[PDB]
Amino acid sequence: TYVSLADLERAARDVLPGEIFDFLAGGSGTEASLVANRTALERVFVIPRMLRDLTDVTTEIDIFGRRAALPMAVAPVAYQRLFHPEGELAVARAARDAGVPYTICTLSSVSLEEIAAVGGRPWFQLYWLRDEKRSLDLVRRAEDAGCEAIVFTVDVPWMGRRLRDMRNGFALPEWVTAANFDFAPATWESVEAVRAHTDLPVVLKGILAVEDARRAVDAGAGGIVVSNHGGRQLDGAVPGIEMLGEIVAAVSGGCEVLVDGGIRSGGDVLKATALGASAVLVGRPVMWALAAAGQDGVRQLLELLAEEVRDAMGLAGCESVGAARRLNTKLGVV
Amino acid sequence: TYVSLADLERAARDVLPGEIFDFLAGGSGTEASLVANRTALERVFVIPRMLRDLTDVTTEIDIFGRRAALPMAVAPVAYQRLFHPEGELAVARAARDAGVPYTICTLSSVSLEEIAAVGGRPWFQLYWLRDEKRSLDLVRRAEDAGCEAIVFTVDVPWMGRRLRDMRNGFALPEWVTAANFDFAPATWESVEAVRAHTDLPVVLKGILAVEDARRAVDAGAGGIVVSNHGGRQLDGAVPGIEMLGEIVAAVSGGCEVLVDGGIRSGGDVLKATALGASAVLVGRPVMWALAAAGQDGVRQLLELLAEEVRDAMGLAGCESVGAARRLNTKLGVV
Amino acid sequence: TYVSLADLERAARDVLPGEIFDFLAGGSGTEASLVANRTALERVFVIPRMLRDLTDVTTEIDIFGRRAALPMAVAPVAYQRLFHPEGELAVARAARDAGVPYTICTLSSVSLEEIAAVGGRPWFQLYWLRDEKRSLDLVRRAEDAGCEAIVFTVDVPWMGRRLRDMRNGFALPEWVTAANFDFAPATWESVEAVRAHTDLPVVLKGILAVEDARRAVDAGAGGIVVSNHGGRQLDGAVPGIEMLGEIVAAVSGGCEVLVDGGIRSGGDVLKATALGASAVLVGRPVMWALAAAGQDGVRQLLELLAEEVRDAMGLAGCESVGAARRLNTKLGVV
Amino acid sequence: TYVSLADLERAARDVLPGEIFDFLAGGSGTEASLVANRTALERVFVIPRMLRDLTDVTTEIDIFGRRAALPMAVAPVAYQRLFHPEGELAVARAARDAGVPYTICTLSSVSLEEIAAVGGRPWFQLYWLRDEKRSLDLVRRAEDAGCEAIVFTVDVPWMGRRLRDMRNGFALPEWVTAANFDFAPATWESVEAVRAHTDLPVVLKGILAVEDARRAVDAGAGGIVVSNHGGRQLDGAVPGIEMLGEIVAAVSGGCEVLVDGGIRSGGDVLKATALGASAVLVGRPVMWALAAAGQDGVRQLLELLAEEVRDAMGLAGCESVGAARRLNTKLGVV
Ligand SMILES: Cc1cc2nc3c(=O)[nH]c(=O)nc-3n(C[C@H](O)[C@H](O)[C@H](O)COP(=O)(O)O)c2cc1C
Ligand SMILES: Cc1cc2nc3c(=O)[nH]c(=O)nc-3n(C[C@H](O)[C@H](O)[C@H](O)COP(=O)(O)O)c2cc1C
Ligand SMILES: Cc1cc2nc3c(=O)[nH]c(=O)nc-3n(C[C@H](O)[C@H](O)[C@H](O)COP(=O)(O)O)c2cc1C
Ligand SMILES: Cc1cc2nc3c(=O)[nH]c(=O)nc-3n(C[C@H](O)[C@H](O)[C@H](O)COP(=O)(O)O)c2cc1C
Ligand SMILES: O=C(O)[C@@H](O)c1ccccc1
Ligand SMILES: O=C(O)[C@@H](O)c1ccccc1
Ligand SMILES: O=C(O)[C@@H](O)c1ccccc1
Ligand SMILES: O=C(O)[C@@H](O)c1ccccc1
Ligand SMILES: O=C(O)[C@@H](O)c1ccccc1
Ligand SMILES: O=C(O)[C@@H](O)c1ccccc1
Ligand SMILES: O=C(O)[C@@H](O)c1ccccc1
Ligand SMILES: O=C(O)[C@@H](O)c1ccccc1
Repeated sequence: TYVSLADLERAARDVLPGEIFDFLAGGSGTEASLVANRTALERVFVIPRMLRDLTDVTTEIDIFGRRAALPMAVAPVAYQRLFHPEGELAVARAARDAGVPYTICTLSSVSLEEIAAVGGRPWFQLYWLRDEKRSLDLVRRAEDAGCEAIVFTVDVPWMGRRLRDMRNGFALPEWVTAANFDFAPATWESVEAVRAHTDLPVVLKGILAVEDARRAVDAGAGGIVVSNHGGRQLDGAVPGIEMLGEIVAAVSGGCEVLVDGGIRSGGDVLKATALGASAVLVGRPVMWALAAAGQDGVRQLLELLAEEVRDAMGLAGCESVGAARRLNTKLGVV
Repeated sequence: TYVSLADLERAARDVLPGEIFDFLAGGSGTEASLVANRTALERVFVIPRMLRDLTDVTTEIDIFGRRAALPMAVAPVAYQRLFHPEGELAVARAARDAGVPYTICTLSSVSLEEIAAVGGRPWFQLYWLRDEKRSLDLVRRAEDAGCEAIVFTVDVPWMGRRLRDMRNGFALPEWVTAANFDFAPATWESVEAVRAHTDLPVVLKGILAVEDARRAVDAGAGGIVVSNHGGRQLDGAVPGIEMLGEIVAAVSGGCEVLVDGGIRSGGDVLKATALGASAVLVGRPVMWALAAAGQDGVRQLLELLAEEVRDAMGLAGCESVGAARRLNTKLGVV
Repeated sequence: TYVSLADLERAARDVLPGEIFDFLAGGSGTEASLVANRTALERVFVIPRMLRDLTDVTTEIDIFGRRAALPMAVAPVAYQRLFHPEGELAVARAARDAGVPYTICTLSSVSLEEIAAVGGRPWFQLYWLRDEKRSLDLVRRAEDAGCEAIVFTVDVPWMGRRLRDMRNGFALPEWVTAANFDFAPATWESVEAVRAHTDLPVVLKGILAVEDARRAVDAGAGGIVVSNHGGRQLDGAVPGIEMLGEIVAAVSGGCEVLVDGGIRSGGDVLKATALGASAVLVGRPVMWALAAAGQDGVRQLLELLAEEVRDAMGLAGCESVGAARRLNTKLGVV
Repeated sequence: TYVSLADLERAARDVLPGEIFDFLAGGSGTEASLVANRTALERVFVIPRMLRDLTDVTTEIDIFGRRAALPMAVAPVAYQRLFHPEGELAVARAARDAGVPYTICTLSSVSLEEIAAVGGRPWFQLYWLRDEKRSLDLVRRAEDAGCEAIVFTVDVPWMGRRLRDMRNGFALPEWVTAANFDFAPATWESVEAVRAHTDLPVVLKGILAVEDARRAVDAGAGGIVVSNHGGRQLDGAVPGIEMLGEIVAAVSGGCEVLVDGGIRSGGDVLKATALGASAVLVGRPVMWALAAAGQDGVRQLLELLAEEVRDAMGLAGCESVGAARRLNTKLGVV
């Protein structure tokens, strides 16, 4: 019995070792961006529509050539065995069963081929490596294994300053490894090398500047994720949700525009959609569910989110995600 | 001795069982909209006028063909026997004696005919039923019983997610029933079916989008209530008070424009009026009064509100509600 | 040793009976306007000027034909014997010695003639009485006694709802009386009756609407006080400080424009001046000083305020009050 | 092991006597400006750029004819022997070793010649003295000793009202003296006297009004520091960070534009740069480090700041400080 995503955070805090909970929860620096991701969503209010036909409400979208059950995917989160022994396999199985895309990480603690074998038409998140040819090898592995999109993370020339991790002296346990292995700053040249190497849609994750969104389209990206990396990279980076509307207007249908950071309910999904998002990513809550109850926990989380999305959409007069994108919003004060 | 509406909430909390107080107080989801209803009112400041003739201050209005003693009606609140054994009869009697319209609910715990027999020229709130012909039967019953307006609630295709009720496992006590009985999403077609079935003014309750207000006028509505259902429906819905001015301008006298959500004083009534409302509805405070002291409690609440409205109007230089509608406002910070 | 006005509030709270402290401190309703008076000042920041000649900084102004030592007068506060046995005489003596105008109240607890005999070129605050001819008698008494301005309070058609006083059951002690005696709502006609009866400047206290300020000038007022009566009248009335700039622009030198509400330091005086005020009134702090230490307390308060005003002006590059009125401001967040 | 500047404040509070910590931490009046310096920075969010070449990130700038390792100098802070026995020598040595300019104060507790002999191409802060000829003597001493800029503080016609110091009865210990000695308000004439006396760039510290910035350029200043003196002068003065963008636009490259007040991280440096600053000054944190651990403490602070600046710049896609100045920002809510 979980009735909100916050029930799951409480459950995860109970079971996880403190330093692992901190690795999960924390952000960089003073955690200004981490907090602002929540602030920004809480300031948005939706102007719902009434009296529309709701006889066949559907939360489905088409994205990167696949139907998804919700306008949502599981965000790339490294090292999922930190949270539960089944790690990425548990999460991927639940995502598959829920009809939600799952993003396999470069720093997965189970190999990408094993996770892809779970099924459910998975995405692959890329960190740019030592070498162009090595980078392109992970991309080719992902494609050969049936991944359907390459989510190239562009906001990590290096890892942010995670003061909780520094203070805890946090290190990976011996029993958690980067299973895809036996990194350098990405540039626009790296993006082109990836685009030239694969037929899969390339999705640039970590875009916040409007001109970078425009350039992403010009560069041949199939999508972007408007994101400050959950407040874990530049401390003081604007929340993605605050740039989303401007970015959606600037790209003017040229690529899919996803957003992440602080999505904690179906109502938040509705807000993101109303601001123009094609879909959202959800990170920490999926890990809370994994920590609390493994695969079944993630299943329950996704069922709860699905119900909340359906509920919010219908209450707002939206029989489809497209209708939700046409909702207006108004900023309030919290 | 109650000197503010907050005195009544304190009294009601003392006497009501926790789960019933929660059914009354709560909202949907995170209660963002519930809180925002209060935030929005607290941000509004009035610019009073001075030195005007106040030799005959009157708080009366004409609405739907009846004089009312205040620019206020009792909001539809389901299942009033939850709060006091006399339930709707106690509230309706006090409203009648105060010259305030009372809204009889589809989900009243005393039959609509019994409540109408109390007198006081009552309104009837409609939820759209299984069937057009059944829906229209409640409407015809209401009209035959002397109800003077049909308040069609348009923001409940289904009930919101009330997490307090879920956590409490709340259910109606055996001794409380829907006394009008021995529901489907409404659409604009439903509104037309109702309008075609009755000579009474049809008032659409739960409008927040400006274009829905315009469409309400085009559809032949006699009024609208600009409302987020007390924060009980879409969590994240904008407060009605924040949409009110824009809606008043858009309908440009084409129907009565009421507002509700968070009205807790005569000063709040003045604010609503200054933002352009024809009248307000008041929900929870009426139930606090009912719980605290039955009919006499509701009488005392309405007397207090009447005094506060008169006081606020005169201090603001308004001898009539029309003058109060011409007051200007200015947003502050709280 | 008082180094801020807040030192005096602490001292007054220690010595005064609770219900008298509440009569002094309180506002109407929820005290929204009382709090907002402070909020509004705290949001204002000054843009100081540097490198200007400060060899003869003067805080003096000319107002209503008299030099004053500061851009400040003691606000009308009824019944000063509530706070100290010497009441109005103690305050008036200290104001005289400091070169600050003192406003004698219609509801003074010492007769206006006695207070005027203290000297210091006093003002007289008028509440409109039962009768035009009686009202005009107080005005004539004030003028005969040497009062130099009539401060006609225009925001009290009746007293606001003071919930602290209601809850305390507050009443005047037997030993405090309205010493000018052995009231009706004012209108613009009342203002004209007063203007026709006296050669003294008539100052309308309690103006908040821009058009009322304009009408005050048209009506022959020599000044206005932009004021919400210290949050004691309409609860939800905008702070005077928020209307001041707009009012100053609208009257365009046609009368003196004073402001009051929440002035608690020389820096606040500077802010008021920079927003365009001719001068401020100070109410509660003067009573704190009276309660704490009688005449000497008020002297110390006025010395402290004088020092703070001089300090703030010079730090802001202003050798005169006129220069301070030409300072720019910028709203911040607190 | 310090991982943030806040670690150093905690360490300094532990070791310093309360009244000395208060002399350091405090501001004038109600400390409104002190707090606002932090508020203003916390409201700014950066819009980072992605995918840019970061193969040679450099935090260096050229200013007043010298390379500096960071866009930062140590602010003038009087009487550094209050914080550690080595006082200014410890701080100057660490600044030299870090490649950061150090501002020698008129009220240094070690003579300016001794501090200059440490090396590191130092600046000299001037307070205007009794006499033009005396003022010019300090300037000539500074120049003869190898100081490279004259930082003329223009916001201290006299010292602000420091209520912590008043309440503590704070006075310099016998063992701390103004070592440059065995003051009057500055004006634009004083600035010209200094400019005519030295070939060194004259930098006016404490400018907040846009027209004063313009006049500084017209007066021949080589730079300005946009500053409210750390909230220690006019209480209610706008934060420098809030005026910075407007000032940068108005001077349009005519002089260097520095800012100070509340810089507490490399991210704050990035924000200042993105708002257009040439460089920042840092005051209190340098003293925290000095108090906590002397020269080595200051070294550690500067190393930490250097790392944070590099980190923030790279995460924001900036290979140089010039690129950081071209970043856009967006205000949020905290
Ligand atoms: C513990 C953790 C690890 C993460 N690892 C990665 C990663 O390897 N690659 C990546 O692109 N993003 C990574 N992210 C960022 C997420 O993809 C996502 O941007 C962020 O979690 C969204 O915010 P939310 O957690 O508030 O939902 C990680 C986030 C967390 C919390
Ligand atoms: C316990 C409760 C039951 C309600 N039942 C109904 C209902 O049956 N029909 C309806 O249109 N609104 C219903 N409402 C909403 C109210 O009519 C009204 O919109 C809301 O109470 C106004 O906000 P307030 O309670 O802040 O005054 C209910 C509200 C509450 C608190
Ligand atoms: C205890 C008390 C009594 C007052 N009596 C009067 C009055 O008789 N006439 C009047 O015009 N204003 C009266 N005022 C209002 C003050 O003149 C003034 O508007 C208010 O005190 C200014 O705000 P401040 O107290 O924040 O300085 C009174 C205020 C207080 C606190
Ligand atoms: C204890 C202390 C002493 C100071 N002494 C001087 C001074 O002698 N001259 C001067 O121009 N500024 C002086 N300042 C102001 C600083 O140069 C600088 O403007 C301020 O410290 C910047 O804010 P920060 O402390 O928040 O970094 C002093 C500041 C402090 C805290
Ligand atoms: O945010 C995170 O922790 C991941 O994105 C991450 C980034 C770099 C190295 C390891 C893990
Ligand atoms: O300023 C705006 O309106 C947007 O940038 C915005 C701000 C906060 C939340 C969502 C969107
Ligand atoms: O808000 C409420 O509780 C009522 O509007 C309500 C709505 C639907 C079913 C029962 C009661
Ligand atoms: O933005 C506005 O001014 C209005 O939408 C509004 C906002 C808050 C309260 C009342 C009205
Ligand atoms: O604010 C106050 O208390 C006075 O203005 C006042 C007004 C009316 C009657 C008595 C006293
Ligand atoms: O909105 C504005 O700028 C003014 O009304 C104002 C608001 C708050 C304080 C002073 C002045
Ligand atoms: O802010 C401070 O304390 C210094 O700027 C200062 C100013 C004037 C005298 C002594 C010290
Ligand atoms: O109003 C603005 O945008 C600027 O004055 C400003 C305000 C707050 C922080 C930095 C900059």
